[PDB]
Formats: sequence, structure tokens, C-alpha cells
Amino acid sequence: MDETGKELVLALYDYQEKSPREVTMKKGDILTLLNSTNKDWWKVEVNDRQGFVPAAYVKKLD
Repeated sequence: MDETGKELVLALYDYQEKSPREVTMKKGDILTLLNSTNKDWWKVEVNDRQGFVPAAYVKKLD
């Protein structure tokens, strides 16, 4: 990754939230990446909903 500023992730998988700290993302959704302190769990935002999802289901742009 570079200093591109607004870094987003591409949801390449349909991932339905089970836990309240998860968020619903579907294949094709482009979500805002707001936390990557965990290399297994990333905080993504869809519209106005944030949650932690396994990074293996999303693709990092840049």
C-alpha cells in the first residue's frame, strides 16, 4: 500500500454478519478500510455501518 489516503477494500465474497461486531458485505461491495491493526480482522464500513471482518474475504486496493 502507498499513501493513497482513502484506501478501500473489495469484498470478493458474500459474508453475512453473525455477531453484532460484524458487518454485512457482499461480493462486489467496495468498503472503506478504517482499521487494520489486526491482520486477520479489518474494520470496514458499508454506507454508515462498521464492523470487523476476516481480511481473507476482502481484497486490498493498492
